[PDB]
Amino acid sequence: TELLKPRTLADLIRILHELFAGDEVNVEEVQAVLEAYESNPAEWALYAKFDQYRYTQNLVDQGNGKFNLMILCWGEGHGSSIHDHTDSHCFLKLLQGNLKETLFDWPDKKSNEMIKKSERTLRENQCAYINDSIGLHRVENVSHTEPAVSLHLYSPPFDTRHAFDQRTGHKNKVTMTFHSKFGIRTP
Repeated sequence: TELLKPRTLADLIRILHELFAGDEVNVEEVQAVLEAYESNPAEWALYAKFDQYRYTQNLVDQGNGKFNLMILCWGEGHGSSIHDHTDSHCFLKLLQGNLKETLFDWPDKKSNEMIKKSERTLRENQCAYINDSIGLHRVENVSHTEPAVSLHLYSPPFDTRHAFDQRTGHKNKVTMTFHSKFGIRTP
């Protein structure tokens, strides 16, 4: 349980494998180690594959089945749907740029607009945490000039989640589509 500063991305991944070797996770320790990793673009450029039209999800490591570790690349103006996290822990560390995270309450079975609970800006090298008991969220790169790159860890891994219509609260089941896996484009 001795958390050292990850010297590299490879080191971070090794430490994460040790942290998830049990059956339950220490959320605060995982968040601390992710925040302590100093983003170094040389180490993660292989995974930072952008698309012109929307954010991409690039698988880095499958954590021996305990977690999905992925890098998301947000072009200028790119944002996500309002999403849940399928009963998983979700960590979001900024590797480059800034992202706006907006929190929503779970909807009531009445078709109403979903009203924001709070919003915050995530800055380079910060690590944020969310799960379904905190609420739903949308993530957006509101910059006109700067792409954003984030490192996400989800445990347990999930292949599907829900997207929520902000105007009505109605939800749709959606499949996680990976732009690449282990540095290899996967159309």
